[PDB]
Amino acid sequence: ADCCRMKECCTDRVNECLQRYSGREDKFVSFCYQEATVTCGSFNEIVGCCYGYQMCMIRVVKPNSLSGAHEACKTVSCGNPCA
Amino acid sequence: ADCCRMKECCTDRVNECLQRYSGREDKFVSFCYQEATVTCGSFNEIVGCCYGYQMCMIRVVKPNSLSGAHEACKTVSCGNPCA
Ligand SMILES: [Zn+2]
Ligand SMILES: [Zn+2]
Repeated sequence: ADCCRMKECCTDRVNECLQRYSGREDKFVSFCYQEATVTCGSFNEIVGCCYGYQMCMIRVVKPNSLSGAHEACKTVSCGNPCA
Repeated sequence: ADCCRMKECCTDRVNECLQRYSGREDKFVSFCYQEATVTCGSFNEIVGCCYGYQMCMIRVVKPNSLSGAHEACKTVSCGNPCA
């Protein structure tokens, strides 16, 4: 229904999901992103609920460093939601 | 300093603190709120960084129910920051 609510939900669910993987969070970024786009919905299933956020998190997230990644990536641009 | 940025930092940090307490998160809500106001600061040490949120989380946080509590409580009214 709304791309902006979708973003908010996407970043928050990814972060909450990644806190179940402590020590291993870098391995589960994509797992958590997939779960988040199912939960929050998306306008393109492949793109997901915020693509830019997934890329930022893949680049920044390192083991036992999750919070820093949340603060670094949460305001990043999502990019084209459609393609 | 910005009360609104304070609130955002507060609810996020409380949420992140409580995730170290899986299964027992209800015992640590006030603990985590205090940790959060240390990180995020406050305008009244006794009130903390978002009073309304602390009340909501104390009420709604149950073991293994944290995500449900965050989603419902994060945008809640903080009340008077001064007293
Ligand atoms: Zn955070
Ligand atoms: Zn949440």
